[PDB]
Amino acid sequence: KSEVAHRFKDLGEENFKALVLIAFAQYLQQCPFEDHVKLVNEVTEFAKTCVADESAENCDKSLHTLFGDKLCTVATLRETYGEMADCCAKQEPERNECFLQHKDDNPNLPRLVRPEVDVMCTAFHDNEETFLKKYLYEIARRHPYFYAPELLFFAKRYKAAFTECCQAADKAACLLPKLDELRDEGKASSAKQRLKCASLQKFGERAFKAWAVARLSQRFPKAEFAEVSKLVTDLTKVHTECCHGDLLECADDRADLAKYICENQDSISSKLKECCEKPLLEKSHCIAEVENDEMPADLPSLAADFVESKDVCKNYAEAKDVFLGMFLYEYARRHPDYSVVLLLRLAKTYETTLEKCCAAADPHECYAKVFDEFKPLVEEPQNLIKQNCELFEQLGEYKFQNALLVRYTKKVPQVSTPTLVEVSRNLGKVGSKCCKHPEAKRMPCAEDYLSVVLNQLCVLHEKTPVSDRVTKCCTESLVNRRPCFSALEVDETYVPKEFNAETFTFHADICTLSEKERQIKKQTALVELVKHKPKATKEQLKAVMDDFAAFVEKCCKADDKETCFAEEGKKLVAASQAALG
Ligand SMILES: CCCCCCCCCCCCCC(=O)O
Ligand SMILES: O=C(O)c1cc(I)cc(I)c1I
Ligand SMILES: O=C(O)c1cc(I)cc(I)c1I
Repeated sequence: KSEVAHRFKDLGEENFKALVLIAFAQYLQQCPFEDHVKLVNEVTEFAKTCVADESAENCDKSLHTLFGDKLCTVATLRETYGEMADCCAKQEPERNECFLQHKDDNPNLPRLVRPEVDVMCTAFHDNEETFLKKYLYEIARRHPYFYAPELLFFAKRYKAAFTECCQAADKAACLLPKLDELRDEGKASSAKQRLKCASLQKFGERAFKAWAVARLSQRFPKAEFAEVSKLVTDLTKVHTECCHGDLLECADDRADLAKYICENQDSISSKLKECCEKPLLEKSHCIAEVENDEMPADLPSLAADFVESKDVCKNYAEAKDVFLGMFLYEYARRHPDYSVVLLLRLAKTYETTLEKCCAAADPHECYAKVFDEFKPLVEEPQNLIKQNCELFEQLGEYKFQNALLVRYTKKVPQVSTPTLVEVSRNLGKVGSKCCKHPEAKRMPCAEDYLSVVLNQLCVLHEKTPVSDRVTKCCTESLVNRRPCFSALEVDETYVPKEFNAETFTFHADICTLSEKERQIKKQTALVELVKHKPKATKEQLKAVMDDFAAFVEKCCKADDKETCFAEEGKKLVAASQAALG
């Protein structure tokens, strides 16, 4: 009878308020914080009214209606947001749709700066609620497409870091490494979110469904293809709605399928226990990040149903996709250690083959070498992992990063130096975060990270194209979007830059800089050094890097910094210029 009272009761006053806040923030991104805190109170006083009497006036209205109604209460709506106020003249079906429309994705607001640990902790003390609500409001208005409940999930992890660290003697050493982790986790989570909706739009349902099938069947290797199909179907509807940006429609669609999975739990996965015992607002998130189930191990084989058994072209022509979907389902679940793309890379190969064999005299003997063709497709990413995780051990994260720097700068020297550095730094991290895992969980790991990075890297070329090559892979299918980069070859067309002493003039500042800064500084010159002399051997370059490692010491450990950087520096650039000939 009352949508509001209902949401209140199973959500709770605490979470209800937080969400209302995030909600209004994602829409009225220009209104001040103190302004929303009022709305949230206004709205919460209301809800409480319905919980007491479901019949109380307006409690019968739909949330989409009540919401829109309040939004149109903002007097400065016309002045502040303008065009968006026009929405208030249409009635509900259109109105809400009209709001989702004029919702700015990335509004021009000032970069949020992280205050001093001590000022943070102190602010967290006098008024911890308003402290978090304000930063919640700040993050919200900056990412209006971000799933509220998930945003609320990060919020609490932040309060646990402030609760724990602001009590320690060494606050900074406690707080800082967590704030860095959370930041990088929310960034990753946001990018994937914006990444999923992009794929759904560029390649469409089929590709998305294929993807989902392989991933779903990897997690639930015991569920039957029928169930997987069901879920993959419901799933895609969810992401279509959530992408569209309607909070309520997306919140319910996710709640439903979460209930369906938990009720039919025993028919899906054994590792869904906990997730199903959690509250409404967390079940979904829980399930989505759930672990793989153990595989039947009583499994037959694939060459039996997909390479041998005549009547494959019969079963294939009857329902081309379901058949292929079965292949995936079948192959995926037997390989939780492959990357989803890898699997889609195989399914496609199979599709391609079936299409060039079911149209020949004796098909049975045309596609009997297929599996043999999966071999190279599998080993490429497998070799890449070992190779790169081996090197990451031979050198630290930092020393490893420099290897990539030199490696990629050579591929696309055209790319901006500050870009090559950042990109090269993130790749190193992916390497450290994943190489820690055993062979089994490696490939899936790399895929998770490499996916966002590669996209983030592509979105830039999107605004400032530089290389036709980087542009060729960025546009290609998500399934070829990675092996393409791995295929780039050192650019021989590139014409070396000209010397600029300034770029190789290091004044005694570096001596007093944080590791983050000392590196970025050194690394930036490294890229510049390769852009200048791109034909330097891994040998020639190692040398210059050595004569520079010592140099830094000899001048930031000597009684006359500044003189050492100018006198000794002239010797490096000179000697170096000559070494690299
Ligand atoms: C034209 C030659 C000028 C020499 C410029 C040297 C730039 C090398 C920076 C590389 C620093 C490597 C990092 C490190 O050693 O810790
Ligand atoms: O700017 C971002 O990329 C971003 C996104 C989310 I969602 C959470 C957090 I913290 C951040 I720093
Ligand atoms: O997209 C997901 O990560 C996902 C997966 C399953 I399985 C169930 C639900 I609800 C979700 I939101």
